[PDB]
Amino acid sequence: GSSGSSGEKPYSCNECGKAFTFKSQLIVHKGVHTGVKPSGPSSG
Ligand SMILES: [Zn+2]
Repeated sequence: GSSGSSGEKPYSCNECGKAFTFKSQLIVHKGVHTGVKPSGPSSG
């Protein structure tokens, strides 16, 4: 369980909190928050 050390990442989450080297990587992790259902955009 070696997880923690982090250098520098211009992409970090705000909802739950996290870091990412590339945007895409962050977009995927963000999907867990935004729209927690396949039922398209909850609101709009
Ligand atoms: Zn997050």
